[PDB]
Amino acid sequence: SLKLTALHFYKYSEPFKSQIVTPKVTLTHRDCLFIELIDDKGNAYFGECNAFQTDWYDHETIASVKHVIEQWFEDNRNKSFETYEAALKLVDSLENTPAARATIVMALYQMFHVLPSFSVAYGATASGLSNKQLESLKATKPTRIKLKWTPQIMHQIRVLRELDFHFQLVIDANESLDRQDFTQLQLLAREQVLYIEEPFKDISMLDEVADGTIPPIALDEKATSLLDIINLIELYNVKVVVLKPFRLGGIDKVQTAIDTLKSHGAKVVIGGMYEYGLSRYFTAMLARKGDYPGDVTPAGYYFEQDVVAHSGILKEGRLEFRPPLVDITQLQPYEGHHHH
Repeated sequence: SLKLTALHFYKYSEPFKSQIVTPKVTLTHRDCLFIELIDDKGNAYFGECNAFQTDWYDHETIASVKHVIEQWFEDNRNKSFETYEAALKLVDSLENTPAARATIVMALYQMFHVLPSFSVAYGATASGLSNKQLESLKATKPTRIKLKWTPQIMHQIRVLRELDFHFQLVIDANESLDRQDFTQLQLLAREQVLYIEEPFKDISMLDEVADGTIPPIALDEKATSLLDIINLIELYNVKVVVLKPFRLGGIDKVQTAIDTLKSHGAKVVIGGMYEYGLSRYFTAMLARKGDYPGDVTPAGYYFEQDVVAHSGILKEGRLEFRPPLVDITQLQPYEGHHHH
């Protein structure tokens, strides 16, 4: 029954194997804040933060999170806390900063739990369709494949279905559709789509066609807390919820949300976002509790070198996880200037 005793901030940065284009920015490096908490018994526990260099995705940043954790440590260092529950009640006040909260929870979780070894069913996302891409998916043989929405989606579907194995088909629609698209969406109901993520930026568009007509809908970016989820599930015919730990504010909130929505009839999927192998482990850990394969991407898919080596190694259509051990040599500290 322990006190917290030291805090080191670290920073890490790696090339993406391919560049990522987002609306506001192109990504070449995954910049990432790591923390390390040390108890009075001499033990080191690491947390990985999902925040980015700049505020393009979210109001929280690597610099903003570092400040919030810094100040949480000062308010809470050399406090005795007995249980995991007691430890978590010290990050109640961080609820309005879920990325900072999740980073700490990742560390705190490890202080009170043994870390299983396990495998999860591989859910692939397809970036665009090409001939190297398809021969990759022949090799990997995933149980689910995810497609981005394009005007050319129907064609992309048929192109995909030419692989010789069965898989589940998900569409990510990225909040971009309109009464443009009703014809396309209703025709898609015949195409065995497991779910479509976030078709509309405005959720109320959903009762403008009488449900059963289009494929099952999923929440993703609108899954901002367990409240907002249950509200939307009741008000609209949504059957799938995508849960990300950085959005809800930690592992604990995700675990709560899994349990609640297991009874509540909605299917549940767990996901991450350009994670290193520490965060990936915890995400996957939660993902095996979901009804469908998670947005968890294999080791060596984004990054040649990781801070946790081969966290999520793909073998026979499944991703393999052992307890995450941080290569402290790969990390550099926060405050300095470093070659990598």
